[PDB]
Amino acid sequence: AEKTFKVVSDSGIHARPATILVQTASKWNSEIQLEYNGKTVNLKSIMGVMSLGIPKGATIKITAEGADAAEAMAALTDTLAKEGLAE
Amino acid sequence: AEKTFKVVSDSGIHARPATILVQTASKWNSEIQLEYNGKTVNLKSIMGVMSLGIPKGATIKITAEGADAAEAMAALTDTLAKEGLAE
Repeated sequence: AEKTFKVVSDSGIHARPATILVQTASKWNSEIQLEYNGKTVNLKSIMGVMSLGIPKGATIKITAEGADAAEAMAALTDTLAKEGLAE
Repeated sequence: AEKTFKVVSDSGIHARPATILVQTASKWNSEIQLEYNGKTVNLKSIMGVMSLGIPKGATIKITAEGADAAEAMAALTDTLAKEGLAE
């Protein structure tokens, strides 16, 4: 059995609701998997669920405040581009 | 300082690249935050980053295989709708 869901929560799914989901899955003996962001995890393992990461197409906002803020932003920009992650 | 990035990696950003990012941030004394999915975390804390969760608009695919698979899918469907998470 396989079913596709669209996430509708403004908050998305964080640790608290992901914990409730994970514990619903754990009530059952079948193998339950959740597939997202190119990864398939065990729905009974919250460490699995919390390891899906940030998806392609995400907009993220980084802020740096402090004495080496310019050096910080430049390093972080360079890492995101070097590693082919974000731009 | 604030900058917005779009994530371009097919894989998105998982634990391995998020670990490299997190360690780039840690090299610096400024306060570095990452804002995503309605949450602002410390970019120096990988537990923070791995706690951003699944975003609004995500398509997730759940599979259940086993002796109580029908009971499993129905429980999981009911939880996702009850909690106003996914449909």
